[PDB]
Amino acid sequence: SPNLPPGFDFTDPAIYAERLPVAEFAELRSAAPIWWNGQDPGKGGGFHDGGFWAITKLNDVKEISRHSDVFSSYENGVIPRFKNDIAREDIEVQRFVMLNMDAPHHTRLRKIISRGFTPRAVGRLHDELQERAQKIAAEAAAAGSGDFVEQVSCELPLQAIAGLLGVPQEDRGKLFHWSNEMTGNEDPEYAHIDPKASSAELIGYAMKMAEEKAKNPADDIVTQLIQADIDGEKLSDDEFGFFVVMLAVAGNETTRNSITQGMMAFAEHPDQWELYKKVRPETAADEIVRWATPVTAFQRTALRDYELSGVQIKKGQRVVMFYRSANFDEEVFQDPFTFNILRNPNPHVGFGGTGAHYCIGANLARMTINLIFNAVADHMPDLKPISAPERLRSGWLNGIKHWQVDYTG
Ligand code: HEM
Ligand SMILES: NC(=O)c1cc2cc(-c3ccncc3)ccc2n1CCN1CCNCC1
Ligand SMILES: [Cl-]
Ligand SMILES: [Cl-]
Ligand SMILES: [Cl-]
Repeated sequence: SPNLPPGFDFTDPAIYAERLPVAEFAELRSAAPIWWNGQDPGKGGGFHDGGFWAITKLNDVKEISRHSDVFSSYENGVIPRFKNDIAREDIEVQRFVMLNMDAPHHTRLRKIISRGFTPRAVGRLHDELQERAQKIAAEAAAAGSGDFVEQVSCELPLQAIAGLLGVPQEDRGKLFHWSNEMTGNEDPEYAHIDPKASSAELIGYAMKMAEEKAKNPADDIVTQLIQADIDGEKLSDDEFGFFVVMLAVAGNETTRNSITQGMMAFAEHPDQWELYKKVRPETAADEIVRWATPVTAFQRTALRDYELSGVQIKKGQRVVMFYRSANFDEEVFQDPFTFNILRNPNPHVGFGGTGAHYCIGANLARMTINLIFNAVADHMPDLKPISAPERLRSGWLNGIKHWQVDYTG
């Protein structure tokens, strides 16, 4: 038995509203790397199966991720915590995004979606996102101080999605609003926000975009997705709507929280910040993602009995891959608790473990991170925090809602 308080639940949103449970994860890696996380009736975050297996070692996370034939994303979705009284149908509706599908449905969709994340398509966004990163930093600097999350972290990830999809500038304001309103629904600051209605408006806008491109096909990603190839595979209008919802959801808070927590790490380690401003190493992005681990945990469901590192996982049981624990696995990383922007190799699982569902936007995220921190170094090299950050109440997402900083220093 690990040295934990009785009834500790690693998906408890009340934990992450206050802290990352780093020491509790380290105790599991030390005394029980695969530990049954029991859950009382009605306190399962929408799941009523009694609990889950906490997966805390990077090797075990990687094994689950590559064995998608056994560990299903579709059965219960990949998000391990919602509001306790969520209806089952609201969990299953997530199966319309490819993140919560299994093969062969997932395989078909990913093949089509791959057209949109080719090195070409992502690389073609570099110039506009650099210009936007410089403009964001310059505006924050001119403001002198403010909420780093809103003034520096929030916009560039949304502009990457907008620039990727070819969204007209006049529409990006409401698009960003809908994308942000699907967020942090478990936090009291956003308790009055309806993520269902926001998704419907995203789907409506996306489907109209697909209808415009059906009559006006140009050379852009959206056309390539809604244009049938030789084998006739393509995104239907509604599937494109679900793809945009996925991007607006997947490519938003995660990159944002990487930027905020990366700057928090720089503030806590000024020697690393001084090093970054001089050298600007591209390895910084991956260490920032390891340190930030924006997705604390995703889950899978065992479709058959499976033995994982001497532990018998039974059919139907959930496994929760705690990336936050794996990214600080003492047996994998040299000095895991050291923030080292020059860390290489850096085999973190912040983008998930290698497998069918590995983050398709990983290189877009790295580019966004590298560009915004170059802009921060260019325009506010002496920025200093004003007060402590406010964390997001979530059982699986690692979010910073607000962080007051002084750009002038
Ligand atoms: C630092 C930023 C990001 C982090 C930490 C992150 C993390 C993740 C994780 C953990 C997964 C699941 C891996 C698995 O289940 O094995 C994933 C998948 C995915 N990500 Fe990201 N992500 C980030 C940025 C982005 C961006 C910028 C985009 C798109 C613009 C994106 C789009 C997706 C999609 C579509 C999937 C589903 C892939 C599939 O199911 O086949 N992500 N991401
Ligand atoms: N801020 C949220 O809550 C939320 C954030 C988020 C991020 C991803 C993701 C990130 C990176 N790579 C792949 C996926 C997936 C789901 C995410 N979500 C769930 C929100 N979603 C709202 C409506 N109800 C169901 C849950
Ligand atoms: Cl194996
Ligand atoms: Cl928001
Ligand atoms: Cl990996």
